[PDB]
Amino acid sequence: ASFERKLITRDALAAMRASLPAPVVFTNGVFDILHRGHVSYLADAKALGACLIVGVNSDASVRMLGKGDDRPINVQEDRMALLAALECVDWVVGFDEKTPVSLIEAVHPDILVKGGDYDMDALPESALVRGWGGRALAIPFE
Amino acid sequence: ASFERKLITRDALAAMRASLPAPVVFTNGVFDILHRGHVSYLADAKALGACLIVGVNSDASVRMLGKGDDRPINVQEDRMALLAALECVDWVVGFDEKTPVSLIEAVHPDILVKGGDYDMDALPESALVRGWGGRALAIPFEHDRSTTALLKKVRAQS
Repeated sequence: ASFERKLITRDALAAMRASLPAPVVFTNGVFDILHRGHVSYLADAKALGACLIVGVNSDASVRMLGKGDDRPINVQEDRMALLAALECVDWVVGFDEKTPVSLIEAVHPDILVKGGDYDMDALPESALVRGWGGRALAIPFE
Repeated sequence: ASFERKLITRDALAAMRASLPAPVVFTNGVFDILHRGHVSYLADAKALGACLIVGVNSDASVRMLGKGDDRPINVQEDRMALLAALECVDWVVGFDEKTPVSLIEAVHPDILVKGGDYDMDALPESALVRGWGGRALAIPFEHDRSTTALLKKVRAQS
């Protein structure tokens, strides 16, 4: 239950933001079932910065998505708890919206990362983060 | 990549054993698909000691087992990598024998722990560990419902 110290609310993370070590790294995902690509990439993202925050889609927000699985088999608290058990993760935050844009606006990462092959230029959040001079990049699973 | 520092062979861990923080806690399992019960259990096992070592059954070892189905969804190195990524885990070793008895012989853990209500007196490794002044005990482990498990396996396959 000690890794649970990482589960935090958007408001609490927002208050704490100014005291986080730079550079702050952010990523988001469903993380329904953890596999080796997830953790390999979660570890590399941590290596890019001093602090790693993971945003986790709420059950619903997960339901507003056509590409990935429709109903995650694990409830948002369980998906978040697994992430928190990870050595490389510092903070795990849930968000309800369909996209992580307002969460990212609130968190204000210096570095935004995505796992997989994803055009970062096609992402709203890339523009958001680069908009204030941050970096956005994709890190491959394998 | 940093977390892979924890994946080690029996011989190297055995040679390193004397300098590990005591008490050394050992547990073993297949750990096919991690769930919250697993990580809750591993944290509790870690809290019993100063150092946690996880024995991971080899794919061949699983074949050899009558537990659940006859095979695993993830190969041994992926199952070991997942565990090594956990904050509470210090060392992950894979064994190929039917049971972890020999590995436990080589590792010499001070505390053997098992999740669930399991008669520890019926395990050879319990007597072995108690034989050199160590401890063996069961601590509650939360299993996921069979349905969720079957849904999980399917998902993995997909």
